[PDB]
Amino acid sequence: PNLPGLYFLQAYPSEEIWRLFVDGRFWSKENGWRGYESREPGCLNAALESLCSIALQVEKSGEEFELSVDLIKRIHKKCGPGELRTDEPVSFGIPAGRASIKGIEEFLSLVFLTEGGAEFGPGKAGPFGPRFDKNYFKNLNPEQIPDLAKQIYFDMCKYGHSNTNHFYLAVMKNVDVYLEKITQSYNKEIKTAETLDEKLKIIVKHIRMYEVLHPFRDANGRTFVNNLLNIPLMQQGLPPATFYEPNVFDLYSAEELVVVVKEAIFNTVEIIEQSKRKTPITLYGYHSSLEEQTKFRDMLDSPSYEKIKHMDFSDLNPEKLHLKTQKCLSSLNEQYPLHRGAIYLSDPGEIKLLLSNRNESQINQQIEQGAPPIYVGKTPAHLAVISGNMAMLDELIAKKADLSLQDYDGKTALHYAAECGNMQIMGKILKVVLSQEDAIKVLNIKDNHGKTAFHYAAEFGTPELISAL
Amino acid sequence: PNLPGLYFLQAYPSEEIWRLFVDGRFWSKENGWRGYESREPGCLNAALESLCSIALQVEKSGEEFELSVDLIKRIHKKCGPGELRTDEPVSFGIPAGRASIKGIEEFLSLVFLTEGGAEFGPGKAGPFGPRFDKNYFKNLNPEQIPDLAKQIYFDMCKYGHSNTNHFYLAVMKNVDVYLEKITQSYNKEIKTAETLDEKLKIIVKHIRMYEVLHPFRDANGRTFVNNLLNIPLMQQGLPPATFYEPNVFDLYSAEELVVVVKEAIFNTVEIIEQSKRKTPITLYGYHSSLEEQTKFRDMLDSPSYEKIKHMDFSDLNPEKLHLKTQKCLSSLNEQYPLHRGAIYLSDPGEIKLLLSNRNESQINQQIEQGAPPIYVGKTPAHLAVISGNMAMLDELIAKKADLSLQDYDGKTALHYAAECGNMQIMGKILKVVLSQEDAIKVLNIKDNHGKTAFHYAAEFGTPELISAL
Ligand SMILES: Nc1ccn([C@@H]2O[C@H](COP(=O)(O)O)[C@@H](O)[C@H]2O)c(=O)n1
Ligand SMILES: Nc1ccn([C@@H]2O[C@H](COP(=O)(O)O)[C@@H](O)[C@H]2O)c(=O)n1
Ligand SMILES: C[N+](C)(C)CCOP(=O)(O)O
Ligand SMILES: C[N+](C)(C)CCOP(=O)(O)O
Repeated sequence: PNLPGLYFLQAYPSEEIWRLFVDGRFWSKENGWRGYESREPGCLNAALESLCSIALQVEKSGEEFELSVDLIKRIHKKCGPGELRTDEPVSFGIPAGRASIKGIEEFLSLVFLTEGGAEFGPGKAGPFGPRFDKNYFKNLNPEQIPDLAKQIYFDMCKYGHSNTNHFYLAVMKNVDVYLEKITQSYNKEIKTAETLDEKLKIIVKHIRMYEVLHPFRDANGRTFVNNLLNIPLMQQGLPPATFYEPNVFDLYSAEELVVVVKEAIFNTVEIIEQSKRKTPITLYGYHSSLEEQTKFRDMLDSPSYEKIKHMDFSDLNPEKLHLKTQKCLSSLNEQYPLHRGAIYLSDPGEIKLLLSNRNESQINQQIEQGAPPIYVGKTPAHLAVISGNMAMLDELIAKKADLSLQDYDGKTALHYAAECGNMQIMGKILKVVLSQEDAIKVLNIKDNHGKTAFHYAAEFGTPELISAL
Repeated sequence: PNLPGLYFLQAYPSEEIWRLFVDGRFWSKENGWRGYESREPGCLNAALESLCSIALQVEKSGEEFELSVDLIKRIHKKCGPGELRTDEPVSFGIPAGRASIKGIEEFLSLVFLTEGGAEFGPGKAGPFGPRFDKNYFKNLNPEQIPDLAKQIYFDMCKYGHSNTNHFYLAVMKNVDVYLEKITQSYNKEIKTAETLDEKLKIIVKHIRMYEVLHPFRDANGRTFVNNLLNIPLMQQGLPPATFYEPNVFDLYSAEELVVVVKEAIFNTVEIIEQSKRKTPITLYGYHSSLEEQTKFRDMLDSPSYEKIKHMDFSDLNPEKLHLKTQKCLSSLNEQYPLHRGAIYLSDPGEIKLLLSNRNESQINQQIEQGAPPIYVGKTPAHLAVISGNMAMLDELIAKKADLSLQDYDGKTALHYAAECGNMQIMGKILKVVLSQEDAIKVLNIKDNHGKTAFHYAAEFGTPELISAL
């Protein structure tokens, strides 16, 4: 098999297939996939048809898989206008939450960004694109890049974790040349890499450079991360990626992106395992209603996906394929164990064992920049609340965790409980909060938007439409 | 047609048919019907098969409908053991919430309760039945009944609205005789009654006496109120009854029971109208999930119900049938308008018109004993919260309603928001509560169980099973 990982695409539950396109950050607030589909009707099926039809295209070819700009252009056309930008300006903002100091350093060092005329710096959105107060690619002394990357990062934080102050204007000179150059470097380097980790590092390093060069007018994310990225992953015999936040392939470093991709691959493994074990899938605090599933099942239309669901992987060992991805993802195990536990662990006994002998600093630990986005500035408590992890929240409350701690968005465990509409988790926190003398001060905590937990609670489930009801 | 009201049984939406058996008080907390079915598996279908098979039995008979003890016994057998109690003791407790001063007066005046040896009074549950501190049927001076009925009622309140202090031990002498006597009185009196209101008064008066004489060892409620009661209602060309609390046919008066039955008939009219208008049915704060409906549709098994759904009422005018029930229920219109509005009204404009020119005493009005059970001791605010009436709660908040007022169970609008798990209504109340100086005092309000709103919120959706999860 040219793409042995296609086995995991087949194992992926049909009724949850949208999860490899819809960012996990949206699930709880937008009825899983519904909000993503309403923004661009037809976009889920087109993205699924694009992935499956091109993966089937590579598999049905004797020759060994080689990345090409024709491959990329076909992927863009399918996600839809098939052609590259020439002179067209493309820009976007980047919040602190989608950045890292090591990531900023690397981005400033991309020679094609300096020669291509790309711009990056602090500023404001203007009538025809960003109005830069500064552009870091103007007179950039390469010696100053480590110190400037620290400054840019602290400046992005000053504005707010989820707020956009920094803008990026892509390259407008020789996009076709850079596209071909990135492709050549990939094909040369991938052949060099011997281990799976080396391969992953090469893949993420190239996907990042493809994203940063924003070659298309639209759909760069879906093209490169939700499609392209999954092909070399499957080539390696790995599952495709289910992301919480895929929009990190600009200001994150290649090293930190390996971790981001591994966590995304782990999500797919949890999705498959839960479905196989007849367990109700609960990842990122989202429980799909039967109405949501039936609406998706009736909406689903992808012939190339149907061919993969009935594909013959009899001449392939699923056990060796399973043991290989388990070994590859084992690097995830000893990093922010309380945080990962609050996301993945549901067994009361495993949770109790994990929280044993842990101190006040470990239970209240807020992860710093560089970790995959969901962790940054968050306590295990914030993470239990967003994941619906009642067993973890109970253990944390028993461990005397501080529930008034605000994350980098100014949000407490109470703001997320209100935002997710969880009455039970909200009740547990409020029972705790009111048993302490500063109860009223804690309830009145305003986040970065000057909003209280009860302001969000008051807006929970409020229609997105102009309706009297 | 012998039972023209059968037309309304046909109009009743199949997927909501359980609503004429499951008390509206359970809906929000027990996933509509699920909790009722789990207490006695098979009990919903048996009750539906009993109603439809006997109604079909009366319709398929030339002779005019006459109540008989054979009819009653057949109904009991079908709800299941078909036979009457002889010597067997049957007892139950009655809380203040299921009583009225006028109702207590009438009950003490039932001559068959004195001669039959029934007991009623304050007390405690004992190993073999109640342990009476007093029995009002011992040396009852009929002159003292109005003053004693007031005392009994105030004593039942002292214990708590939803708490049981008063016990009733049914008749153990000549049940067969009283059953026949109640039946004869009914058949004689119904022929006397000329108007629909007179007929209703006779029906409720007799159903009450049948309930109070508890002739069966089990299922007296279902037999007499969910089955028997619906036959003369349909005979009159009226819809069957959908109740919030049917367990009022012991200590409520015949006059107050006409109102209880009219409100129950109005519920059926709202159910039918909402289904006909493709409106999602929301009565008593319960919105059925598609899983709940499909589980009920697959569980539903009643051949006699199937015959009624395809029955031919072509030789009957549905318009005259509709205009007659509208006239009959119009008595409901000018009683506790803010309360009924909080239950039934969803249109922002109608609600705003209704709350115009209303004072502080009208907006904060708590209904007294005698009204149908859902109203007693409740403000329009408590009622909006239990009904999910967001448009009414907004109007009430704008009208400066007091949200800290506790009902006869010691519960505030906040306790019901927590109990119903409504994040949005909870948020609205908390935004209000925190903007006032005594915020903390309001949140810490304990009901009759010494429980806070957040104690209930912490227990919302907690499993009823021994499960680790
Ligand atoms: N319908 C869509 C399409 C894209 N997106 C957002 O855009 C990201 C990918 O960017 P592209 O538009 O470049 O494909 C997604 O991860 C998601 O955050 C969305 O939110 N709804
Ligand atoms: N399965 C059942 C059957 C009856 N009930 C309760 O009993 C009442 C009727 O009493 P019976 O058992 O006499 O029929 C119902 O209105 C309801 O409150 C219940 O809660 N669950
Ligand atoms: C959000 N993003 C910066 C990762 C991709 C946006 O791509 P595009 O839609 O501008 O082409
Ligand atoms: C609850 N109730 C008093 C109206 C009826 C109980 O009847 P039963 O179940 O004791 O026969």
